[PDB]
Amino acid sequence: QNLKSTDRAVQQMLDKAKREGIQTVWDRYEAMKPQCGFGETGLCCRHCLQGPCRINPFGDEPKVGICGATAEVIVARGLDRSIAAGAAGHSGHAKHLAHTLKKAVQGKAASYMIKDRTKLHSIAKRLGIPTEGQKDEDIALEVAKAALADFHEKDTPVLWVTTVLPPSRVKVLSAHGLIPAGIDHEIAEIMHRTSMGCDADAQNLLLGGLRCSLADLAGCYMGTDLADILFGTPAPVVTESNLGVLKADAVNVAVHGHNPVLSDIIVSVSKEMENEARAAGATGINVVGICCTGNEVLMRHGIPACTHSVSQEMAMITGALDAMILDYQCIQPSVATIAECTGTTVITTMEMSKITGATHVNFAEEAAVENAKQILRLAIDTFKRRKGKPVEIPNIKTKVVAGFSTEAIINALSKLNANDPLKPLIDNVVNGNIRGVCLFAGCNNVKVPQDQNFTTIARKLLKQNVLVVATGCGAGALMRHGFMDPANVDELCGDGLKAVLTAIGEANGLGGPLPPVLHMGSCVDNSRAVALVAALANRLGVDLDRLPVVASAAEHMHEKAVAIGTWAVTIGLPTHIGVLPPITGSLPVTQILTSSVKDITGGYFIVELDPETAADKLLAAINERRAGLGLPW
Amino acid sequence: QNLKSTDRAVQQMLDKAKREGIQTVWDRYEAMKPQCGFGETGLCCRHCLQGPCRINPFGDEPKVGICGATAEVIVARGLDRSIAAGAAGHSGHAKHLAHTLKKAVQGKAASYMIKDRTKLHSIAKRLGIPTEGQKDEDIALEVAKAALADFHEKDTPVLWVTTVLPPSRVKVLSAHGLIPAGIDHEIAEIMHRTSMGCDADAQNLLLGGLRCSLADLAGCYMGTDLADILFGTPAPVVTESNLGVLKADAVNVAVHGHNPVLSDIIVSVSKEMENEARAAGATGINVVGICCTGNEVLMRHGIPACTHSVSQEMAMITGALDAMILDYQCIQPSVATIAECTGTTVITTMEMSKITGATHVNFAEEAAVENAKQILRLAIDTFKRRKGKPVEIPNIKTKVVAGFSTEAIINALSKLNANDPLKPLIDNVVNGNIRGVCLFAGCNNVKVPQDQNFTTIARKLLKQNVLVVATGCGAGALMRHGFMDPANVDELCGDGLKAVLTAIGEANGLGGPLPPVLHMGSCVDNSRAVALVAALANRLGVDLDRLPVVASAAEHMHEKAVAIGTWAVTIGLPTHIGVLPPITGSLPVTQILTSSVKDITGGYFIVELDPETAADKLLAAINERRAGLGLPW
Ligand code: SF4
Ligand code: SF4
Ligand code: FES
Ligand code: FES
Repeated sequence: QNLKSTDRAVQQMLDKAKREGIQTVWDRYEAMKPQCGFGETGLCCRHCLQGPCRINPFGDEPKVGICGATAEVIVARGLDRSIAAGAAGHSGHAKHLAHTLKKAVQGKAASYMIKDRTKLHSIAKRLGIPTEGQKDEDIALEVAKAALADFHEKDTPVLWVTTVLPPSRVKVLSAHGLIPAGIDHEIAEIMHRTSMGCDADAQNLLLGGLRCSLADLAGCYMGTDLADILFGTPAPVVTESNLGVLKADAVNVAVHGHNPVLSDIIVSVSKEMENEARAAGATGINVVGICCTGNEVLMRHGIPACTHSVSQEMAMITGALDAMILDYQCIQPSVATIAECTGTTVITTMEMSKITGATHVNFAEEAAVENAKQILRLAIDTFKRRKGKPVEIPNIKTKVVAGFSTEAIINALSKLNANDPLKPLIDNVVNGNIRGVCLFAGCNNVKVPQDQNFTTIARKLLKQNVLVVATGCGAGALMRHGFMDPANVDELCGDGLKAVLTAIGEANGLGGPLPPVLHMGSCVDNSRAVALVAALANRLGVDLDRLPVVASAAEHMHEKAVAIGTWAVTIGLPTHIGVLPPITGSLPVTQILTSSVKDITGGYFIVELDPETAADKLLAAINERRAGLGLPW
Repeated sequence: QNLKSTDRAVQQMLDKAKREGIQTVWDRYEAMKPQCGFGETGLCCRHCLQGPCRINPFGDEPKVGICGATAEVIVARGLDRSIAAGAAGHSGHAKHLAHTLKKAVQGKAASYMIKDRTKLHSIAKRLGIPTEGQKDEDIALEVAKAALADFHEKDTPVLWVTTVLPPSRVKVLSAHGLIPAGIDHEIAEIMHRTSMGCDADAQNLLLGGLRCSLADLAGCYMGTDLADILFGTPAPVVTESNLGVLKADAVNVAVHGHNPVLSDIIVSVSKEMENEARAAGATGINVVGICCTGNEVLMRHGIPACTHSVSQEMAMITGALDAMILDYQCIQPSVATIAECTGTTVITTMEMSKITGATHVNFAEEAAVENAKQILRLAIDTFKRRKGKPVEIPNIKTKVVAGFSTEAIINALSKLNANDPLKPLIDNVVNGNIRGVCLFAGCNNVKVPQDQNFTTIARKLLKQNVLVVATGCGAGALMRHGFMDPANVDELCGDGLKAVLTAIGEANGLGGPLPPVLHMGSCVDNSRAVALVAALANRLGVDLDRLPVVASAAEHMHEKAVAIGTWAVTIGLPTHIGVLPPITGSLPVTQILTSSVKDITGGYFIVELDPETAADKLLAAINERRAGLGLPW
C-alpha cells in the first residue's frame, strides 16, 4: 500500500477497504491502465463533431487534425481550456462570497457579518474606495460591488489583478496585453478562441492562456479577501491532522469542498448543538476538515484536518464518519457510492454540484443556521445508527501549527522590527540564513505515491535553508507528515533557517520556533503568498522575477491547479510541476512554456517528475535569482 | 468525388486538388480513420491530470472514471462544455457588435452608424428603454449598454431571453430554473460545474446545459439585433452562389468567418477602389462570401456566395482567389497552408483569431476604412502576381433569392392582410396548404457527403407542403443546389405550398412565387426564426411546443451548432440532428435528450443519421403537433 500512499493512516485504511471489497481511487486507476497516450501527450481534439481527431506523436498518419489543426494548435487549445475551467472554479467561489457579503450588509442574511473590519478598510483603500465618514456596511457594499464588477468588461481592467501586483509587474503584463478585462469575459474568450476554426497560432493561444490565468489569480485573491472580511483573517493556531482526529464516541462530521460559506456556519452551529448530540449518546459534534474547506476552518478556527485530496475516501472507510458535508470542487463522486457500505450520510448543498445517490440539502445564506441544523441532525441520526458497531480509526495524527496569513507573518516579523517588518526577512535572505522562498501548492494525484513528491522536495529545500510555505493539499501533505510541528525544526531545517524560525518564534513569546513549513491556507489562499512576495518585491524595489522565490505544484491534478501554475509563471516565478500536463505532444508548446516565456514574464515552468531532481532544479532556480541580485549562494 | 460532396463544383475542384497533390479536409478525414470510439461515444474524460479516463461502452474494465465519474456524468459534462463553447462563440460575436455600436454613437468610429432607425426603436421598446423625446444616439447608447449588461449578473435576468420568447414559454423555463442570469456567467458556471469533483448528477448537469443554451440563444438574438441596427435589416435580394461566381478577370476577394463588422466595410470600400483595381488590369474587385460572414453580406447586399463550410478550401483550389479575409469561427486553419500552393493571400483581422503563416492586419473599428484599403491592396497585389496564369473556375452557379428577415416575411405576408399579416400564414397552416415549418440550420460535416442530408430531407418536406426556412450552411447547402431559385418551385414544392408561395409572391408584385426555401440568414440569424415562430405562437395564443414547427441540424459539426440544437429543444421544438454527438455511451443521457426532456420543455432531440428516415420522423413530429391542435394531417 506504500506504492499508493506514503501516509501510514491511509495505508491502514487501504488494507481495510481491500479486505471488505470496497473499490478505491487507486483500484479505479489500476483498472484504467494503460491510459490513452494521445490524451496523455495532448494530441487529441474533440472540439467539433468531425472529431475525435488524434495525432501520432511519432511516425505516420494521422499527422494533423481534420480541419488542419496542427499538433501545436491542438495542445495549446486544450491547455487553454484547462486554464479557463480552473479560472471558472476559483472565480465561482469568489463570486459566491461576493454575493454573500452583499446579502449580509443589505440585511438579508443575519448569519453573516463583517467580522474583519480592518481587512475591509484595507481592501477598500487598495481599490480606491473611500472610507472616511462612511458606514462599514456601505464600504462593504462598495467592495462587494467592485468584486462583482471585475467579472465583466468595464472602464477599468480587473482590479483584483492591477491593484495586487507591483506596478512594474503590471506594466510588463500590460505591454504584452496580458491584463484581464473581466474574469468571466476572459473565460468566455478562451472558450471562443479555442473552438473550431478560430485561433490557430500557438503563441497567440498561449498568450490568451496567460491572461486567463491572471483572471484565475484575481478570483483567488478576491476569494481570500472576501472570506477574511466575512469570517476573519487567520492568525496562528494549533490543531491536529490525519485520520486519528476522528473520535469513535462523537458525531464525526467532515466539511469537504472549497467554499466555507456554509462550513464556517457548521462550525459555529455544531457547538450550539452539543447537548442535542449528547442526548444521542455522543460526546458531542466532532467537526473535521477534508480538502480546502477543511483548510479554511483549520486556518480560522483550528478545526483538525482529517485527510485530503486523493485519500478522501479513506475517512469513510474508518466506519466512524457520520456525515460528509459537500459544497463543490475536488469531491470524488465515488463517495456517494462508498457511503452505501460505510454508513456515512453524504450531503450536497450547492445547486450546481449534486451527486447521484447523495442527499441534497438546499443551502441558502438567508437560512444558513436552519440549514446547518437540518444537516447536523441527519449526522446525529447516523451516529445513532452505528451505536454498537466497531470502527477502525487509525491511531495516527500529527500536531499542526497553522494560521499564517500574510498579515500574521508580517505581524510575527514586526516583533523583530516594528516599523519595517519585512526587513528582518530580507536581511536573512541577504546574509544567506534564508536561501529563498518556495511555495508548495496544488493537489495530490493518483499517478504519484501520495505525498512523496511534496515531502521529498520539502526535506531537501529545508536542509538548504529555504523558507517553505504551503497551501491546499500541498499544505495537507506536509501537515500530515509532521512538517507543521515545531518539534521537528531540529530534524528538518538547516542551521540558518532554524536560526530565523527560532528568532521569530521566540520574539512572539513562543519559547520555541515557528513550524518548519508555514501553512498559508486554502487553494485560493495562494493569493496570500502573492501578497507576501509582492510586499517583498515592493520593499526591495524589484519585480517578482528578480526575487529568489519559486513555486512547486509537486503532485497536481485539477484544472484549478493548472491555472495556478500558469499564473505563477505569468507573475514571474520559476514554477515546478511534478505531473506532466498534456503538452509533450508539441515541442514548440513545451519550449514556450519551459523556455521562451522567460522573455515575456520572467517566470517559466520546470517540468520534473523525479522529486530529488526537482529539488535540485528548484534550488538551482533560487540560486540563479540570488546571483542576479549579486548575493552569495 | 461524389462520396465526398454532392456539389458538382466541389467535385471538380477535388479532382484538381488530387492531381496537384494538395491535401484536403476529406484527405485528412481519411487519414484519421478509424476514429477513436471512446471519443465518438463520449466515454472519455480529460478534465484532470489523473486522466485521461475512458469507459468501455460494453464489456469489462474500465467501467468508471478514476475519480468515480460514471458514464452518464462523463457524457453530460462533455456535452455541457460543448454548449458553453458554442455560447462563447455566438456571444463573443454579439459582444463585439455591442462595443462597435457603443463606439459609433460615442463618435469614436465614423465608419459605423445607426443605419436601421426603425429596428433600433423597436428593440428599445422590447427592452423597455424609453424612446419618447430621446436622441437616437442616446437610445442606441442605452441599447448597447443593455446588451453588455446581459453578459453578467444584475437585477434582471438575460433580457435577450426573457423579452424575445412568449410569456408562457418564459414561465415554463423559470419554473425549472432555466432562465440564464448572465451570458458569460452561465458559460463560466458550466466550466466550473463540469470540472473535476463538482456536479456529478446527469439530470442536474443537463439542466445547466439547457440554461447555457439559452445564453447562446441570447447571444444569437443580440448579434442579429445589433447587426441590423448597424448595417440594415435584410430585405429580399437576388444574387448567385457556388464557385462560378468567381471571375478570372477580377480581383476575387472572399470574406470568411462570422462577424461582418469588417466585411460590411470591405463591401462598401471595395466599390470605392474599383479604379485602383482597374489600373492593376482587373475589371474591378469581386467580393464573394464564404460561411456566415458571406451570408451576412449576401443578406444585406446581395454579395454572391462562393462556398461554405467543409468545402471552403475549394475556392482557393481554383487558382483565382486573390484574398481570403478572415475574422473568426469555422475557418479551417489548413487554408494558411494551402495558400502557399494556390497563391491566395490569407488575412486574419481579429486579435484572438490568428493562423500561423497567414498575414495579420490589425483591424480597429476606429480605422476600419484605412484597414480595408490596406487589405484590398494586398489583394490587388496578389491579382497582379497571377497575371498570365490559367485558372480553373467551375462554370457552375445557381440563382439565389434571399434576404428573408422576419420583418421582410411579415411585410410580404402583409400584402395579403395588412392589419393581421400573420393570419394568412396561419390560415394556410390550418387548411393544410402549409403542413408545418422546418428550419434547417448548422454546418456541413466531413462525415456526411456534403449537402446530402439537407437536400434529401428538404426535397421530401417540400413535397409534403412544409414551409422550409434555412440559415448558415444549411442555407448554403440549399442555395448551392437551387432551392432558393423560384424557377424550381414547380419541380420541388407540393401543390398546397406552391399555391401559398405563389399567392405571396404575386401580391409582392413579383409575377412569380417566393423561392422554395426562405433564406433567413447567418447562424446568429437563427434568432430570426425564433422571432417568427414566437410571433406565430403569440398570434395563436399557444406556446412553441404546440406549434407544427421543427428544426433540423442535418449535418452539424461546430460547438455553436450543438448549442443551437440544444436551445431549439429548450424553447420547445422537435430538433433533428443528422450527426451523432458524443452521447451514445450513456443510455440515461440519450433517454433524457430524446425522450424525457419532452416533460420539461416540450421539445426533444430526434437522432437520425439516415436522411430519408429523418424526413419521415420530422413529418411525423409536425403531424403530431397538427393533431394536438385538432387539425387534419
Ligand atoms: S476542431 Fe479540428 S482537430 Fe478538433 S475535432 Fe474538429 S476537425 Fe478535429
Ligand atoms: S475528472 Fe475524473 S473521469 Fe475526468 S480525467 Fe479526472 S479522474 Fe478521470
Ligand atoms: S484518443 Fe484518447 S484522449 Fe482522445
Ligand atoms: S480515448 Fe480517444 S477521445 Fe479519449
